[PDB]
Amino acid sequence: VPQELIEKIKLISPGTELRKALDDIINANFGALIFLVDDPKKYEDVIQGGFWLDTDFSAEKLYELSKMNGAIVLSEDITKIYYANVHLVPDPTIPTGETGTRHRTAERLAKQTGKVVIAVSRRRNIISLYYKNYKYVVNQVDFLISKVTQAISTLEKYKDNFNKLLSELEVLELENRVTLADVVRTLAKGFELLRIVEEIRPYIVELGEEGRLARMQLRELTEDVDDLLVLLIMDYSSEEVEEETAQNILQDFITRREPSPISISRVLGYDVQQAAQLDDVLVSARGYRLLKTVARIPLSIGYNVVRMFKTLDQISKASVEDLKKVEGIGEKRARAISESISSLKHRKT
Amino acid sequence: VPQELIEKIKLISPGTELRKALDDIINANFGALIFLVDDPKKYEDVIQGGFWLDTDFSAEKLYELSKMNGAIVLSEDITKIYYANVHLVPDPTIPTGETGTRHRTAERLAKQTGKVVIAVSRRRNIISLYYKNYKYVVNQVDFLISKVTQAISTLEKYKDNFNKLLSELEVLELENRVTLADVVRTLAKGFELLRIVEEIRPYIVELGEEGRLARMQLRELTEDVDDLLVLLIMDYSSEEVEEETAQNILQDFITRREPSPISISRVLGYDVQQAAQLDDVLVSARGYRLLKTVARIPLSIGYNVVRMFKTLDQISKASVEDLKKVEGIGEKRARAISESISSLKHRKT
Amino acid sequence: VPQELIEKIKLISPGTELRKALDDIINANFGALIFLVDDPKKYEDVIQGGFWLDTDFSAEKLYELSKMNGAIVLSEDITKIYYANVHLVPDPTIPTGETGTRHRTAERLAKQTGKVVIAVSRRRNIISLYYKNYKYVVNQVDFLISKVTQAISTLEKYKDNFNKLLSELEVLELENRVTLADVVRTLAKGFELLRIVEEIRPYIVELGEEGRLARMQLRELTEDVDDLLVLLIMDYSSEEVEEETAQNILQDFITRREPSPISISRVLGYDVQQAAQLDDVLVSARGYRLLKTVARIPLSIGYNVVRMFKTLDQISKASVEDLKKVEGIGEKRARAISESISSLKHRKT
Amino acid sequence: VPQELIEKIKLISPGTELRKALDDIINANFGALIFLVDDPKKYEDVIQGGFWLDTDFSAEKLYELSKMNGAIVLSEDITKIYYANVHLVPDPTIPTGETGTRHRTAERLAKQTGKVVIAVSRRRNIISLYYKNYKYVVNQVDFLISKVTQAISTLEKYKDNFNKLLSELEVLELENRVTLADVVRTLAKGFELLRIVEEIRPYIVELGEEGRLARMQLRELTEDVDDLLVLLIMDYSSEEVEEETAQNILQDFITRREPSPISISRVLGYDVQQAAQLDDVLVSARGYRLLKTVARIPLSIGYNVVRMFKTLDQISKASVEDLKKVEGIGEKRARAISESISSLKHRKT
Repeated sequence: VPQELIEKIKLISPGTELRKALDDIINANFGALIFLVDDPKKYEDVIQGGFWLDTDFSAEKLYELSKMNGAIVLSEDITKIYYANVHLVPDPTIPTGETGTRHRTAERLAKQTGKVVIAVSRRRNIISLYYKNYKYVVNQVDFLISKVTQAISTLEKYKDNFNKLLSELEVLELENRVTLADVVRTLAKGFELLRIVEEIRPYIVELGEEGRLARMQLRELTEDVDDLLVLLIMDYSSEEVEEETAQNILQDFITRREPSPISISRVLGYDVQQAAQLDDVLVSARGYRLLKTVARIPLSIGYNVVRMFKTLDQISKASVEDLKKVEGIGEKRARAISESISSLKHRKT
Repeated sequence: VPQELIEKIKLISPGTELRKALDDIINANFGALIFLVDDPKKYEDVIQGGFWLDTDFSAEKLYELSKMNGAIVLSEDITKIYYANVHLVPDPTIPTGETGTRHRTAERLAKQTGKVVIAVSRRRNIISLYYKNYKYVVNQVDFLISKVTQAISTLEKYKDNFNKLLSELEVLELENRVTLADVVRTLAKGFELLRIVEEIRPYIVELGEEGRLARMQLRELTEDVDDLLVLLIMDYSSEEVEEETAQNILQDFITRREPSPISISRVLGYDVQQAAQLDDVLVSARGYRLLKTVARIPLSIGYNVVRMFKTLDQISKASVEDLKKVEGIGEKRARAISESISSLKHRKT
Repeated sequence: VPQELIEKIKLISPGTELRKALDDIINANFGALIFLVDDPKKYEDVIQGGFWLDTDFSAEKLYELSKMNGAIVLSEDITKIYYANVHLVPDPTIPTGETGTRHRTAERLAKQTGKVVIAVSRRRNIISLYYKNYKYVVNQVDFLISKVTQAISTLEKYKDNFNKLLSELEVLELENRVTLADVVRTLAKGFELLRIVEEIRPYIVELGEEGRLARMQLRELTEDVDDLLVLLIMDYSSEEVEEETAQNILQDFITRREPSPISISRVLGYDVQQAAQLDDVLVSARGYRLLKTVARIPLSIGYNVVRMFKTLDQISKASVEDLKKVEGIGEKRARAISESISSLKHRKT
Repeated sequence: VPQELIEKIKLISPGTELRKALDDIINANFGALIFLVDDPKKYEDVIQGGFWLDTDFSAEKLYELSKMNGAIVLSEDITKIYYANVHLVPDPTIPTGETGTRHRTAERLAKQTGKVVIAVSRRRNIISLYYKNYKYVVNQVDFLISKVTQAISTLEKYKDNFNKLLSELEVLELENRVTLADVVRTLAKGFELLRIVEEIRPYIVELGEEGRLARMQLRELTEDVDDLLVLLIMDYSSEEVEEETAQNILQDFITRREPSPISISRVLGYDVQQAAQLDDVLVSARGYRLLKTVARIPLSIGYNVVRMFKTLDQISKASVEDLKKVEGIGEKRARAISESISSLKHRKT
């Protein structure tokens, strides 16, 4: 979905005076056919009849005008009403797959001029936006709230399962009993969860000002999940991996690749092709997750800690003095590392 | 609900171009009477008047045609519009319990020809589908989302109670203090939960493409519940039971039998007839649940482990070497069994 | 709300053929005026004109008839349609506070005859039922689902807070550090929760068949809460209290009395009048809750256990042999008591 | 939003007979123009024509009258209907930004007289209230329930994250390993949560009687959160702070200031300007939170306890006799302090 078109969709998103007018028009079963231009003179050959207005835009004015037959011409910045009650005459030879004169005119006119045209028919409650060779149908808020509320409820269930997987993983991590199956299962659930977020994003955007609570909910449910998955990938990949690399593996499984167990464990660098194999592959966390998240050790410095001790298990055996040899670890960070791991072992295992 | 009819319901489920047309028609309070055939010539005696069209189907075309009186005839694959504005004349002597000419014609015509007929009346918002001697009323999405959203909320409450029962059961299992009441109570709640899933399934299907988020939610809430109940049955039945057997006992209590406490404990092989007796019956888990789920030991091999040690309590006493005598247990699986049980005992009991 | 009237409300609750007819009638903005009798002859002086039908009831027939002016007369069991299009002429001198002829007739006629009369006006979507001197307005399902869904969401929040209070209470109970404030706070939240249930009950009933999922949700959220509160009262009242007594104290605080902290602790037998005092009053559980709920000891027998040891703290000190002296405690129940308390102390404190 | 105007909004809030009338009027697409006065004679120059009624108010009467053209005049206490079908003639020179005669009259008339005027137009479903130079649009309940239900769902997600932050904080507090980042992160989430409450409050008020369940939900979700945040501020501010002071810092971050991490930690008295610094600042709780909340020690007395021991860590080392030296601590409060801390250390760390 081009960014060019997304800028146009903003024009009619909940919160704008234009959208407010269009909601009133839909509510009254008036139709609408609206043409957005910056220089009316340049387009005087596709504009016939009607009334020259040249007056400041308002929602109420647009509403009143739409009671009349034909079309309305506004400035692109939606600050002026230029014409009302006009006949729009785009080139009839331009292909269109729309139905009815109103929507066939709209799509032809947008194709012909490279401008936005908005059509509302009298009996439906959708707003059809046309820009160049684009068509975007904009939905009512109540339809969008419904899908988004469902998506959020779905995200809650994925997130709860993710937390359960993770808390079990933690236990296994601290006891050094993790298998590849355990990692992959946890990553998959994380990947799927953020996929759902990506898929609902267009709905969220369409909601405009009415999507504010929805965005807050997404943010709260997904807050640290991306960082968490990146750290897991750095901790459990077959060979050592830089952060931005792990970030890309996340990007890949969120958007382009399917998060099947074999696919994940393969891209983590393991050579398995049967799902049952994962249970037999023993893995040991590098320790990045615990270092950044719990001991609050910056990644740049955690590299050196992993450089020296290789795995979490060995880090958990190091004394404060042992840790202090690392490039970046003073007594502050050394006790942070030492005490936070041991605290965790005590309470969790 | 025959699979034959379910295939027909798909034709008008959310997501299809046909359903899209019918939603528009309902929205406009046009009526509709639609007859699905593959060879119009064969049915020319029940088709009178109207217009021969023989043109490609589209939703917009169907919508336009439905503005006219009478009926429309489409191909069974919904790829052609054959006739519009026709008079349908099924045998008047065919019994029908429908009301009004439109729906009496629809049901007679479907009975007579063995084909699908769809009726929409002008003032109601339901789609009535008729196939042979079948009638299926298809609901609007908003009605279906409402029931399904409620069903899901109900499932959440059952699932939370199930998790509480289970976590208590776990504690009892690990301390070897389980009574039959504890098992039965946990199975019952599990059985009821999956019953609710079975009952809402027809709603989910009716939702078609609009049921996608709903299916994801069901999947997340019920993910491992069936396996879990099967393992419980294998662990607590009076005498040893094969997996597929336990699977059938699950099937029975989900569909045909009522999950009353006495009924469950009876079919598990216990001879009680008063609910108060269950508290006095001491049981000891075989260990299948812990072996498959936590130690990741495949069922086929767990059989041998249960063969040798009989109960979880005895398995928890076995040393690695002890376990290693089993057909299938190498040092890997032996430490898996040993360490995962002891880890659990430590953290939970 | 008299049970007499509740039986009448059932006649028009979701799920009945009559309610189905009335929904169609409301949906079509026909009005309705319906008179329920068992012997039409006896009431021939209030019935004028119209058509004598004397035919079997169906929803579709009622719907069709309601297209005509005037009133319809059905049998009380809603199995016969007796009259349509009649003029109802109750005594004009009978007081009524209704508006419009339709509803003034309905209430006068019900008062005069002691029968049910149903009025639906054309522009509103409510069903007004009149029985004797009673009027009950029946709501649409969508209005009721909305309030009930909210009530349930509210119950979830009360229940979560109740579980938190209880789990803290447990800890305090097991360490013998409970204060009156802790008990009262927990009872209050429990009392309020079940009040909400009582208040939403009329909505649930009005929903009829459409209230099925709602009832399941209530049941899951409140399952053991009443028993739990009764046991708390038996454990913490100033002097010993029989079960049915504690049951009544529950009944009182659910229905007639306000669950303020002073009020609760006063009726539990404590002489405080300032809320700040509760923090200074030390209490020790009798042990009924733990005995019935965790050790599965029947109340009748728990009495003897409390008879002998007085408090949970002392019960937790008793050896198996010690416990075995009680009337009803064999080695089975003695280890149940002993082991379940100690297990709990280990895991929780 | 002036309290003066809020009193007027109450007049038309769900639950009032007036609001009930207006809902019926909106439902029937009648319009309404209603003028609230206490002495009709004083305003006889803006009231022309119509019918002098001088009769008791009821919703049904208002509904009936509104079927006529023009305006209705009620007493300010909404106990009398004075006029119906009148022509309202406010000074035409009074500025107004409203559209259509009905709403331009309403706003001019309210400005001119200092009284309330209510306008309902025929095609929209909003109630416009005008008081002096104020305009307040009152929404339908279904619109308000939607936003409020969303707000509550959002609050649930904030509250869960708050509980997670807090439980981690607790662990850190008890082990004396807290950093400023940990405090600030927890305060921020708390501040944001209560902001959401403040923002939804106007919606809650607009709901009137229909906001009852919504208020209960807010109360349950936010019950002790303010006290909790105040105690955190007293425990972690750079230098000692009185309760009412901490209360104001809460007030500030809820209403006027943005709860950014640097902003919070700055006003707590720490001199940081880079967010990454917070991880390196070690802090030790004074102990107010644990003293008031868990040991049930009144703040007034906790002051003396903090006076003597300075920090929670030192309080946790004190023996009963040690504690008893404090002004206000007898053996009761001394064991309360001692035992509740040690209990917590055992179970949590």
